[PDB]
Amino acid sequence: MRNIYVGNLVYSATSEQVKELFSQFGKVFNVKLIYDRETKKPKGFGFVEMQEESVSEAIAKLDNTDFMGRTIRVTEA
Repeated sequence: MRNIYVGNLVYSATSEQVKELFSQFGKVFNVKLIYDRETKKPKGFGFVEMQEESVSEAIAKLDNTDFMGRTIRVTEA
């Protein structure tokens, strides 16, 4: 069970939207996010806990550039 690190997360980009599907294709065990550290709002980055099988490709085809929840700057924690 590795840990994934994704940044460039907005109030409601897609991270919290994909977490629902990530369980059907990735079966995420633990998924959380951070806050602005001032307004208690989601803005900065997030986290994801998954096995050591989906994490390999999870960032492979995902991480690259900044899009509308299509790639984002993700990487192994």
